[PDB]
Amino acid sequence: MKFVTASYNVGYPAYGAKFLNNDTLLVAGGGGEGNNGIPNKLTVLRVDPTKDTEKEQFHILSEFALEDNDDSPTAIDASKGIILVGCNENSTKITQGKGNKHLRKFKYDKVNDQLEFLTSVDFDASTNADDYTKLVYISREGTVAAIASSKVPAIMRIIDPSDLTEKFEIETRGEVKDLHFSTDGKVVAYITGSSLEVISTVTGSCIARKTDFDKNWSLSKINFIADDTVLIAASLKKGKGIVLTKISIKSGNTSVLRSKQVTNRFKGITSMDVDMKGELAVLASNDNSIALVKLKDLSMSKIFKQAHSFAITEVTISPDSTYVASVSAANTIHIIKLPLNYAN
Ligand SMILES: [K+]
Ligand SMILES: [K+]
Repeated sequence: MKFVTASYNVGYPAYGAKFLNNDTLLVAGGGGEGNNGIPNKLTVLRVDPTKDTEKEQFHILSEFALEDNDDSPTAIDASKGIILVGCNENSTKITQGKGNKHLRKFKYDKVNDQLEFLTSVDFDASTNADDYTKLVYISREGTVAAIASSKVPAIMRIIDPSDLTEKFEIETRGEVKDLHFSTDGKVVAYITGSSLEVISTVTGSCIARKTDFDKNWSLSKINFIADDTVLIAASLKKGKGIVLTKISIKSGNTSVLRSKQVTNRFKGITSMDVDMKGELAVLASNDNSIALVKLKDLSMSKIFKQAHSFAITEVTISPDSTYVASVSAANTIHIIKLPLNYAN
């Protein structure tokens, strides 16, 4: 079975990507703070991998130049017009205590193809330039968001993405590997390497947790796939493989619905996304593959080998499930076009 694919070098190491609509892709990344002449940017592209030339396949609509001597962005998300970007200021500034407005709010003006900076905030008050914003997610309705820094033990901050105010701070036990919101925004679930923690975004209260996973599993990624159901991807510590598990969440309780080792071909994964329909998952592996997983069967149906040269940093599915995009620190964007209703 053949898939239409296309690739493009965006000109800088890419660390984040998100579809803004069915064919418009936001990419973020950069050369970092050094005097290397490699910019730090947000780029909005219209994608159509069926066109004849790379410039037609990847049509640049807008670019926003971040500071040349800013760090490169590390994480982004977008919902309901709000774009949130995690990006450190210059390291000297951070270390001196001048402030680090590391969570930034942008919008993209569709009518005009213009990106605009709106506001930014220093949430962490960090003076350690080695710490960065590892996770940024916004809920589907766009009224709550969560961020988490790279520092361990991690703090997860639940925030209002309209004005960048903090709702509350969650002091977690150790490293936060990933997090995701329920579609109604009322619940946030996060994972450490060995546990699932489920928290109310309304009260900050604990809803449920699970710590009794197989001792050979290192939890890696989490996404909601139905109202009260999460998909967790884990890697094997000893041996090689990826396990996917579906877990329902109740007040005070969780239940494992279904679990399957979907492959022994990958040691780890760098990124995962699930489509709006909850039918398709996409994985990026440590060895630079993109994999398609049909969730109804938990079956890995296709692997694209060497989709990027190294360091796939994010994979994202368009809202209509037509396109899978991935980006990498090797400066490339890879697009796969999927058949209608593929995940069935
Ligand atoms: K630079
Ligand atoms: K996630």
